[PDB]
Amino acid sequence: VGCEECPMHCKGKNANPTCDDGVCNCNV
Repeated sequence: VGCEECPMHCKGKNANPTCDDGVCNCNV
């Protein structure tokens, strides 16, 4: 719910945008 940090991390070769709600990660 208080998202922002979780998807940022991914940026390590490939991945990036939004958070996808509570849950979050890489995936594209």
